[PDB]
Amino acid sequence: AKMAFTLADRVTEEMLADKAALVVEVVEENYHDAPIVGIAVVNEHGRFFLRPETALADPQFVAWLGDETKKKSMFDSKRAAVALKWKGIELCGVSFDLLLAAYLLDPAQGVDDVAAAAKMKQYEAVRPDEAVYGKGAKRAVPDEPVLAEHLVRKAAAIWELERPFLDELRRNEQDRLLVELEQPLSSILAEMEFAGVKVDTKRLEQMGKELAEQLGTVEQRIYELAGQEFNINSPKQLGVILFEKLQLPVLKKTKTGYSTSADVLEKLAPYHEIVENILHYRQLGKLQSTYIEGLLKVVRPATKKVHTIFNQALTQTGRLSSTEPNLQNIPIRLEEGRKIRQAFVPSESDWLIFAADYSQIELRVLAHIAEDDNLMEAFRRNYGGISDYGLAQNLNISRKEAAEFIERYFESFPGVKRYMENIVQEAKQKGYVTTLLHRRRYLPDITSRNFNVRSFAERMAMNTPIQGSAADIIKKAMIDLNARLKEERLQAHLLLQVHDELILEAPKEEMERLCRLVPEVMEQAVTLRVPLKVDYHYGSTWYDAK
DNA sequence: CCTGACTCC
DNA sequence: GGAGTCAGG
Repeated sequence: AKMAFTLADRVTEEMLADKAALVVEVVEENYHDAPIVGIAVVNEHGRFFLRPETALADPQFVAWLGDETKKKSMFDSKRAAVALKWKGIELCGVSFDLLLAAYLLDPAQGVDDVAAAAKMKQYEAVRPDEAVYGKGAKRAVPDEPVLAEHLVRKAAAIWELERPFLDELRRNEQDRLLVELEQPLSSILAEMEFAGVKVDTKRLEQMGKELAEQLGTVEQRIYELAGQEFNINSPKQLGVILFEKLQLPVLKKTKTGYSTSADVLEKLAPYHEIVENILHYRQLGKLQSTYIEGLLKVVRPATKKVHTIFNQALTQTGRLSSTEPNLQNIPIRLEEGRKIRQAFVPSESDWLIFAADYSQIELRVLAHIAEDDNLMEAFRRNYGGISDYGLAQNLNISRKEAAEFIERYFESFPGVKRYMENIVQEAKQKGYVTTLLHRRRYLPDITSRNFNVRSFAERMAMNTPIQGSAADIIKKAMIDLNARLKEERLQAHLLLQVHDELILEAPKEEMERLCRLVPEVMEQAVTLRVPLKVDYHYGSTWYDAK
């Protein structure tokens, strides 16, 4: 463990080379408006650590950061890019992201620091972040020399690992997936996250006031029906009320006790009316805790904006996730919760929200992959590896009739049946399944002798190519869309992606254009054997974009 | 801290 | 099938 570097006091010309590994260290998990604690640069000329107060106020270093012809290899470049946006600095020229490279090679490793990526190539001259910063309340930036060494070691690791990772991606036919899709998408997501979405806090607070009143009412009604006060938000206490006091049938247990899941409670409605009230209560309580209170807590008060983080290197299928706040699970199915969307508004006066969604993209993808004539034919003119049991439990119908449904289904769509058979056999033979744009998921459990383990892996084999291909497509569509927006000099920009949906805001005068541009681009992102279809709506709030 | 509840795709 | 957050414990 011997590695020389310069702890620099000022920026020098040799630090500004046209190819470098760059570390812009942000220690907080949520990098919005978070401190940059240190910088490291490794390039042909040497290894350098820079204090951010120095480097970020240096016009030549800022210039270098923003120069796209000066190429940087990084790890989680979006964290750096956004943290620098909050410092009013533009980051360009990112040509390699070790995080996204590691993610494509194997999503299951859950790589989230340089040390874990390095482990994939047996590179061990770098420590884990957790080792250096510590955890929980003990989390702290160490003394400068210890910090400096770590940052330089991380940059040095990125320097040496770039070619080995690129080499393996290319052997996997995933190099273009990294360079032409994930990496450009990363810059787009950074834009969306920094832009944020404006919230109508006056409206959200008034909703919370009315909701608190309504919860109280429902709560007292439940106690009345139960004959006793108890904590409705405790499945344990609730279980005692339902299955001991009221002596309702026990339909399901889990490892900790009686199940009070929504499915179960719905099936108990013919026994006691309290179960319908309880389901209602738990819905309203989630609205209050999460979409009123939890959302207000993360609103930046001066701008009334919320800034999510789209985790690009987390899910096993290639989807994004959204955290702090999650803006990909805002209520829509019940009118009571859907009204939450009235609180999401345009960031400027006389702008509107525009929302466009793919219709049944996973079913069109299945049609394409399976080349099922009947299914493809229908699309030119169901989501349930569900079993007869799950289907019956889902539809609250006869398990015998459920079995007949699934049977009839594969009779009618023999291409889909063939596909399900073939993809499982392929997974067993190769050890992984792949998506349309060459995303991979490894399934080492697929030949387990244990029924449950094997079966879960077989269902992943069936679903991942479908769900992950749909992810591939919308990602490409975002890249295509952004470009067309910039070409036409539109002010419209993306705010959110919700898996098979894109949400934008824009001057009212641009709706007409977007109504043609967004759907076309999204539909023409890839050519399948069936058409892609997109629906679109716009309005004064997200609610009204329906 | 995990579990089980609600939320979305 | 894929996700995140919350209260309770």
